[PDB]
Amino acid sequence: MGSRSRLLAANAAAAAFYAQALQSDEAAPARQYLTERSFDAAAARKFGCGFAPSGWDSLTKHLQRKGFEFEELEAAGLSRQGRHGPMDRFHRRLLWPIRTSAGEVVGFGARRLFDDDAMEAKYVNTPETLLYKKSSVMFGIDLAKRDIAKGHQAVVVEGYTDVMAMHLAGVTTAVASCGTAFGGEHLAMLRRLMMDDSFFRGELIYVFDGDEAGRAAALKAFDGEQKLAGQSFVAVAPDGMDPCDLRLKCGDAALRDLVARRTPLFEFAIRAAIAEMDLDSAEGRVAALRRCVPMVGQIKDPTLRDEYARQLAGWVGWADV
Amino acid sequence: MGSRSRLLAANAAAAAFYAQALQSDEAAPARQYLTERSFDAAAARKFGCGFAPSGWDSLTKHLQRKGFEFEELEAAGLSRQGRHGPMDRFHRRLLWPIRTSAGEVVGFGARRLFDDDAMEAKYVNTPETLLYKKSSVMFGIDLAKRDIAKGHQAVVVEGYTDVMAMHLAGVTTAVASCGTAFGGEHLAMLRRLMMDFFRGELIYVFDGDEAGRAAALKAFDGEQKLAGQSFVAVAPDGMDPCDLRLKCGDAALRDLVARRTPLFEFAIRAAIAEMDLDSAEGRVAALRRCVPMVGQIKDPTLRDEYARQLAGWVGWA
DNA sequence: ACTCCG
DNA sequence: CCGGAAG
Repeated sequence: MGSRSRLLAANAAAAAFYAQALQSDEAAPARQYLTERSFDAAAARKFGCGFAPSGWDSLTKHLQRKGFEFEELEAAGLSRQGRHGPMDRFHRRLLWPIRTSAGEVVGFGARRLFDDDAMEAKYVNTPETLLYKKSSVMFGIDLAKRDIAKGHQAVVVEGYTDVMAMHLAGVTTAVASCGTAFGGEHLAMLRRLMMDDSFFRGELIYVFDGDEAGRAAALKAFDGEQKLAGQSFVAVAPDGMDPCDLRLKCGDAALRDLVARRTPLFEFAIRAAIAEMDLDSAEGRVAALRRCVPMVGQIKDPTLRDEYARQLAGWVGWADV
Repeated sequence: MGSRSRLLAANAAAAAFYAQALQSDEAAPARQYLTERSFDAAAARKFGCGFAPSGWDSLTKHLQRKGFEFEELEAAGLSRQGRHGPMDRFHRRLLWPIRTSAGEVVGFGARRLFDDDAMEAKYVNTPETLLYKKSSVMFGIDLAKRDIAKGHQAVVVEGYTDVMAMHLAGVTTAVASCGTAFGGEHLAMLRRLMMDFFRGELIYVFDGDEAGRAAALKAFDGEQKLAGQSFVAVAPDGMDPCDLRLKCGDAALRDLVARRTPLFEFAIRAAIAEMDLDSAEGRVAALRRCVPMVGQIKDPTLRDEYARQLAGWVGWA
């Protein structure tokens, strides 16, 4: 009673219930959200997509009949303390079940679909429980687990629909931060899977939406450098778009090649600084070096710093590229 | 009395005596030898180079005066009992001290300088003492210990003079298996240093000759998952790292190490080099001989990488 | 493997 | 009245 093995059965029973409810009459805008961005019902079923019904306690009552006591459901982040009996957490929202590496269901990410929705946020997730650890949790991990270790690659993307779009386009290494910013436990988790024989060898690709978001991620490459900055990479979609919207406009090939034709994390940052530079005659040419040999100076890896110093003169214009 | 700290004291005092002896009259061939390949006195002082004097027992007496019993000096591998009294191990030679990673002298490596030298062998070493362990001992480790950990790169030259050259040229990760060839306990030490950050390269540097390919047929056989992180640089023909610095310069050695071939790539393209490859009949025979090699690669992702490139290496098939 | 020159 | 290498 009220232990991991029980609570994972509740979330599994809930996943089934929410996946059942996706096919109802009132779940029309939920299915339309998916098909609007090229996600058919077979894709929705692969990622466990679901709908949260509109009533007070449509889930709580369903699980209470299946045998689950309320205190277990409260602990699993499905039901909650109400006035006239217990009530549900999620209402009138498109759901994505969030699984572990093992494929055990730990929580849900719920998207808004209605203007009269009482909940403010565009996305809301399961609260902190014994099962659901926001800071370590990642969407897509159950599917990607084997492909990231085999391939020695991981593609980090922003949202839920970005992970679906990547997986359907062949990029099965794709995962998402899921509720908050990408962080240390997420890296630690991903890094552990790519390890072989007590050595890390793979590559760590970060996809971004718009340009400044990625420039505002490359900046922080130099912040600590304890991470695998040498094995980190950046991919930015053509001016404006993100992986989901890129798939609609230009098809599954554009995603495969966005990942393929990427840039190293330090390179992207350095060249971003040269991009915003005058570079005509010697005036702005020296102003480039002035500003971004400090950037090279900050690189702690001497093998890697020597490589960027070699190429620095060429990129600004004073040497042959 | 014959303890570990006693034998360290004896060896350090011996390295001091031998270093003083290098500035003497009879040590002129040793001073020339070093300076003849661009190692000045400042370099010689950095690595602690020294001359073993000519007589029967100049060191042995010198240490006995300082306090050291003969029994300790025999355990330290410095002296040995002759019939008319104690006598030195080394005579009339250029010595390099060999140290622990901390910087403590455990033994000595000694080169022949004269045609009338007692010992005809090219290099003498200290025997298996309580400190000196041939299988784990490495010249240049004291100087590189830090830099291989920071840089995540270890460079394995052959000779004593190659370690010297590399370090003066800026390759401060260079190291050398003195006495014996490079081995298991050396790898296990260098692998350890580079862990404490995850990854780590490991570059081997041979002369421009068949020595590299023979030590290399041994690239496939064992599981050896450090073979992904192994690399092989090789200079212009005939030249060790010491000779390369004489001809070309300090920049040539840096770039030799920086322009390195991976161990599997080196092994494949070595077999490609000894093949017809001009006619279309020649390309097929090459492709036939060196897919078994790509098949011997146990790692599947690494195997497929080398298969892709194989079409290119064999003159576009 | 027991019996010439630094 | 040597120690290494000769064999």
